[PDB]
Amino acid sequence: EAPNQALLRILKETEFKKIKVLGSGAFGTVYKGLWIPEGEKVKIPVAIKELTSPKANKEILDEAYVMASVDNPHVCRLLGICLTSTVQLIMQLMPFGCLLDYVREHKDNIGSQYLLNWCVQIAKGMNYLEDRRLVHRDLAARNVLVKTPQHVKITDFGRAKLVPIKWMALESILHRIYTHQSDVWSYGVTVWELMTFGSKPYDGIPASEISSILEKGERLPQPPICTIDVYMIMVKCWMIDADSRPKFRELIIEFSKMARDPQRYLVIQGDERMHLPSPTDSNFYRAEDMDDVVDADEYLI
Ligand SMILES: */C=C\C(=O)Nc1cccc(Nc2nc(Nc3cnn(CC)c3)nc3ccc(Cl)cc23)c1
Repeated sequence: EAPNQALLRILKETEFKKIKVLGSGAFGTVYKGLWIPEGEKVKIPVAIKELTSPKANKEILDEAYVMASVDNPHVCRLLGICLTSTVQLIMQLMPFGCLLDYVREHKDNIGSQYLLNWCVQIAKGMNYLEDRRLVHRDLAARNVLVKTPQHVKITDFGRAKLVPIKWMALESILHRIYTHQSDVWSYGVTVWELMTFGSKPYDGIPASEISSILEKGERLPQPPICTIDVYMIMVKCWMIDADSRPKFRELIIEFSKMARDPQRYLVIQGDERMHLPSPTDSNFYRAEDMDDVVDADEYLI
């Protein structure tokens, strides 16, 4: 294979400042904060994921390795780690949080243009991961984050290589096999998640019954807003024969074609008269000294 020449950047604890907590969990915690490279005259918005027990520091470093190895517009890119008593991952702050919560809170303002554009953007992200011979193994709406409403990025790699049952292929649930095509399956579930505005797939059914249900030939329903054209693509992702499933490059193509005429393929009431925040808005840039702020996407080496 060719050699992984990614640079891992070690940052000083004084070079950035946490500002608030965004969430707490098993790992530890995630802070909204600000990274000022010393002597650079830039302030960069970041998220800071911090942890201590050795056999779990190995896991955080592993995620960091993965995330330093990727560079694509639709993959959240890591900026550096900071070595203190607890390891801390510094990555580009994604201001609107996870897409799953985003569609839940904003159902009434999400148009078909936004939906299909998301579907394209993720198909691109995953196609890039496939180029980089990477398998995600945990692709879901909870693991896509929202930079702007018009820009989402894949962001959890705590399971990537070279258990979330209701998102996984059949070969994966039964034989622990994972390939790019089982990632396609989870892409299909994800799409379902979006088109149902954050619904829970197989709500109620305990994850132990999932394997046998799928075995019989049952799948998720057709979201009300879906034409058959979109639902058919979801369904092709849920074939048993993994080679019968579409390849991410084709998913990109099909959702592109659909996102040219969005209202021919998703029927939403009040569509086209809907507004979400845009970088061409007022106050769109606040979350008090934004003098010299630069989005990470534009600070390079
Ligand atoms: C989808 C599930 C979810 O909400 N996860 C969650 C909650 C809180 C914090 C994070 N991590 C995270 N957050 C941001 N920015 C953010 C904006 N609004 N919120 C609260 C909804 C969080 N940006 C990130 C960039 C990269 C990484 Cl790896 C994580 C985050 C996730």
